[PDB]
Amino acid sequence: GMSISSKAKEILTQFTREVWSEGNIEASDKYIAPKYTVLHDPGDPWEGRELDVAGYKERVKTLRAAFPDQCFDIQGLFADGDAVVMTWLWTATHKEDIPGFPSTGKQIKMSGATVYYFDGNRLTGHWQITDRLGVYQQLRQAA
Repeated sequence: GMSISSKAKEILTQFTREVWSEGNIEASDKYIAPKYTVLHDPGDPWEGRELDVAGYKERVKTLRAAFPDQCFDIQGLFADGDAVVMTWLWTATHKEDIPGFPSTGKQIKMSGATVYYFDGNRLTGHWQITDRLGVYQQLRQAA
């Protein structure tokens, strides 16, 4: 593939904003490559899978539905070669019922790091770690 363009960081920033923070699922069409691989993403149902844009959008829909007002707050962008690593904080209201923890309305906070791989301006996959234990713990204190 092509590796990054000069605008990789700006692209991730907009993509994260539009798709992930604002839930503009269809904006994925502007950012996702024809093949997108969830290279690593602990507990992600799509981990290890190669998705097409449609499949990618379905995953966004599932993840967004869990915390519909979720917002990613990019902390750092670290570009190297065909990748840009994004570190981020995340906030969402616990307002949807999830397994064992019904909607409490409290703020859930998480942080994560995501290596995004590029083919030009398009994302080909991610390698991600998030503070799921932190969320798990916060949900325990909520209920």
